[PDB]
Amino acid sequence: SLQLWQFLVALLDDPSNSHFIAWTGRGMEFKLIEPEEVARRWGIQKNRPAMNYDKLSRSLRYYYEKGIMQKVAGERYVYKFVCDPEALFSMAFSD
DNA sequence: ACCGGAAGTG
DNA sequence: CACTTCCGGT
Repeated sequence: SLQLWQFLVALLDDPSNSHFIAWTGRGMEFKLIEPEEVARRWGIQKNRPAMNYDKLSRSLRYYYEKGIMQKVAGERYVYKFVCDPEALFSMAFSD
């Protein structure tokens, strides 16, 4: 019963996943080094074996409207977590 | 690579 | 709600 942003926060945390997903170090900026593996892993997690990066990125793109995160434009596969009071309350509650 | 729209699924 | 699917479009 995991949300995508929560699933990524978990993978991102340990450096055992440094080869496919990691923090840029420029704040909450994070890049999906190997997007199809991040996609593969999200798929096994939700038992959606059809998961690829085009589907996973739509769900990340839905996070733009939620205020939780936004694209780090100009840097391929790099996204960032929005650090504002609206996003803190969006992440400290679910339906 | 990256962006929605729109329908559909738990 | 929170995605998933699956396009069309730039």
